[PDB]
Amino acid sequence: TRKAVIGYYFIPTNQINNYTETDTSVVPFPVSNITPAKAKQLTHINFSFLDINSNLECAWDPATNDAKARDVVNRLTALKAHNPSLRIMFSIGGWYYSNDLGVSHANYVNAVKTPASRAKFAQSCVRIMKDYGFDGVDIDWEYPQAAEVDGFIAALQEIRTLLNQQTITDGRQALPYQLTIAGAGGAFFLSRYYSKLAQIVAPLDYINLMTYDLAGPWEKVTNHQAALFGDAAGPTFYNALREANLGWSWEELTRAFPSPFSLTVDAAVQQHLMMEGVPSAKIVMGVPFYGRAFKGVSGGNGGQYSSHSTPGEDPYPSTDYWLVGCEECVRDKDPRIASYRQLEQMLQGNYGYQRLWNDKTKTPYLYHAQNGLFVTYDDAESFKYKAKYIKQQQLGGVMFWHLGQDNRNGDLLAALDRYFNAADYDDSQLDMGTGLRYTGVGPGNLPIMTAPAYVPGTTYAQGALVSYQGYVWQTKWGYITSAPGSDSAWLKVGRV
Amino acid sequence: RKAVIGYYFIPTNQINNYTETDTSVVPFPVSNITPAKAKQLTHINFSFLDINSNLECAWDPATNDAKARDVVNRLTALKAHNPSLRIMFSIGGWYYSNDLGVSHANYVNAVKTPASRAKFAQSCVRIMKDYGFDGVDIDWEYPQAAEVDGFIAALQEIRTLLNQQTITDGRQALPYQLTIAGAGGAFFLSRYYSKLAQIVAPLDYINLMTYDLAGPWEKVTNHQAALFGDAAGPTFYNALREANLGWSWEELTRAFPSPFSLTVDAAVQQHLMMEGVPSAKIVMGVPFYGRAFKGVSGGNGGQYSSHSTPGEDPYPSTDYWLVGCEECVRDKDPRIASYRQLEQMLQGNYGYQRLWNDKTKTPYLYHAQNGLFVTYDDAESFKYKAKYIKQQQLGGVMFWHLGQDNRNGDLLAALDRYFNAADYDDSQLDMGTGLRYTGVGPGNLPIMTAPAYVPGTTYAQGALVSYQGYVWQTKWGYITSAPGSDSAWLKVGRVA
Repeated sequence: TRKAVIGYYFIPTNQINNYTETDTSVVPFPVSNITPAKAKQLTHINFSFLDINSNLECAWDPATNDAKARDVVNRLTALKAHNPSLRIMFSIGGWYYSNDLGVSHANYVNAVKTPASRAKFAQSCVRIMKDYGFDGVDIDWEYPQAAEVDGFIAALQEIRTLLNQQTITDGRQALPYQLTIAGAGGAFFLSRYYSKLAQIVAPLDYINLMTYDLAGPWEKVTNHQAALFGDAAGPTFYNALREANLGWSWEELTRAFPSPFSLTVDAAVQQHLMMEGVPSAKIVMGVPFYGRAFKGVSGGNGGQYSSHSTPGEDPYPSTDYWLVGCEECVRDKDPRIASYRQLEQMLQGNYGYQRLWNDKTKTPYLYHAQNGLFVTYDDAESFKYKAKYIKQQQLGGVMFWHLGQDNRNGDLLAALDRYFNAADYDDSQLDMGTGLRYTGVGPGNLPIMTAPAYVPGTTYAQGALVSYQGYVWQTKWGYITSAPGSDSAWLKVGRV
Repeated sequence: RKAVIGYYFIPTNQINNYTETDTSVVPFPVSNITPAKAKQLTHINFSFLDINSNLECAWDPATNDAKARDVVNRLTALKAHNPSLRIMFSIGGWYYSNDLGVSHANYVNAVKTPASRAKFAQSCVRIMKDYGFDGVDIDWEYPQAAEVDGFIAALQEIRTLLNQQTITDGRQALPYQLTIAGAGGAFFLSRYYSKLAQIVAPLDYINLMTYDLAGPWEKVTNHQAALFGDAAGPTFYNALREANLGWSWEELTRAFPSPFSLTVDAAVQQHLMMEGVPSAKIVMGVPFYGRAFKGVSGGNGGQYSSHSTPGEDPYPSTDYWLVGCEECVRDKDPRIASYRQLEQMLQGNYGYQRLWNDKTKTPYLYHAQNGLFVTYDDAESFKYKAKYIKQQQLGGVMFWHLGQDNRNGDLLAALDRYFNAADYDDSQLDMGTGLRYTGVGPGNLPIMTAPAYVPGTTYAQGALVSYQGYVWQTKWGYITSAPGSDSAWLKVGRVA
């Protein structure tokens, strides 16, 4: 019942190998920066990232110094002394390793191919968990394609079976080992496995939606990267879910998936809740602790919805770290991404940025009038609306990328914990606004309705409603003599 | 040679009191089919037989068997004048087999199991041999999804038996044939559309009931058998988009434009869009009768007007209001009139005007004083339907029914002339600018040319590539998957 607050702790292999808690030049965010107060505000820390090797087993990256790796992980599990309920999970995958064109992509595909490969892979996940002292497994494959989905599902079920046996063997009933995955937060990648969402979520404790990065340099016009609700003035997109292999009829597809639609956090959450068998309590909303920056924008609407000239490649070519005042962008060699920590310092600098607010999307943005820069990010104010949304929709909690990007005081994490748990915070009157809501209707969110029982032998007119086998149905055309479900002439429109 | 299939319908009461010298008892005896007419037909479908509660093909129980044999003998005697003429028998029809029909349960149960199908199939061959028929036609209107696999298995079973009987009887020169009557409009066609290739495989022909596309059941008057669409007329919901095909939204939308014009061309093109349906097995049905409407406004010759015609089956006494229609009084229904009777009404001074619609290529009658509209076909509309049959390479024509032609047999003569006369030339007939059905599906994908797909490439929106036999187009951008592996690709053409 306590909402989950899942923070990623991302540490590159080079920083593990040279770990140190006293030189921010080498390790910007050491474990010691996670104080007892922050440890009590978290429910899960996702250590990232591990990978799947050529032997099709969960494994640390080959360049990892195992003695150092163990030392970092032990410092994380030590945090449990301050919060007995905290779980240190490990994440496998991430964009770099697992995307279609990623370095280890083939290992993900092959690991879940056969009954034999799956068993071996599942056992290796439990082995790494026990050997290093982790509390559970998170898999971040971005993302399995339609043909790989059945194998993925079978592999999750196998891991669930082994974790459940391990929880009993280890006497962990009070804090069972858990299994989660990161899921797409936008329709284009979600369409890959959408038709099997219920089977994917069944063995999980949570599915952590990556409801951010919804706007990037790969887009034609600038936009908010995590708009909660839509702005009619902003761009709209093709609803890729209408093309998923669902087997539904044209009317069913059209009412579930309006197109074009606004690519927002609310749309991703509602698309998951439209599927039958997907409980709201397992859905976790992801939020970013960073902003994305664009250059070459136009004046007019504060940099919003403007064409721009930002390079979209990985990586980026030394050309000016044009992000004014972002020192962090210089050591990371990319001015397109900045941590909230860096953003805060840029705002209260004398750099020339202005903080503006979009009251439909309920998100802030920075505009640099002089240099034509646009930055979309989230802060403690946008989090009020997202936390209220989580509570109203009865979602499982929130997840964020990533811990090292919060400011020194841990203000972003403290805000989320306050909105869910503080006795002196009350959002009963917070105005959620008039932004556009996703209005598709699917099997999972049909309205409850009342209708007279279907009577065999009866001829029905167009638009007639009847109740049959737990649902209310409506005729799509006239003179119908067939029963609901036996004919393509009936459309399921309600339940009960 | 194109098929010319005429139905000869004779009700049980006429068989029982059969006579060739009293039109008050039998309006159209077999003697009306002269050697000239017999040479113009390739098949006569005697109708109708039924399926009894023992799940065997049988004559209506009220039938006097001796009289039934005598009528069938008079029909088979015609083979004297035309050695290639086949006398088929038809099982079913609307009265016996519609969902609410008296014998519907027998059709459904006869196809349920291997045993009931073997018994039923055997009974069809037995009746065929015992009475001297040349083949079997089944007119079940219409099996519903669940029944379709059983119906397909029953057709395969009958086909094996006929093929064997052909050998047995040394009929290799005029083999026994199997046909069915199929729906000529999308509403009923949607019941079995997805399995159309399987249904047609065992048949010599599928005879489409491309008439009765307009009637008192509709709120606006319209042509019952328009060849092409008139943009000024009504449009309808395309029910095929609701068939259980399993196609994506884009595929359904491209194949099934909606609303669309309910025409003969639409029904034919809808069949040709499915893979595995050869044009040579498709037979176009035409009516030898007209449908009348009363209470029509005056705007456009009574076309596309509201009306006050009752749609119930048994009509209610009230004025046989179709002026000059004597047949209507005897048949107690003023809503349908044989061509023979329409011709007489046009020759009398009753006030009808014969008008022509150059988009639909069909005639219609309008009565200004009484506000009457009649939609029918004649020798002129048949020129366009015959040319369409030749252009589209269909198997031939079918018509309902022989007894409605005029005494000289002008409609049948016209059809024979358009397909076979050496002195008829339709090379210059203008097919008009009426609306053509333009859906694209699996069976009519165009040959297209495109660069081969290259793995490792990221494709932009709208890109075209050839891969595994087809040309595919991306539906959104940044595609890293291979065609056919996720939902981002749309099949748009075939590779040569």
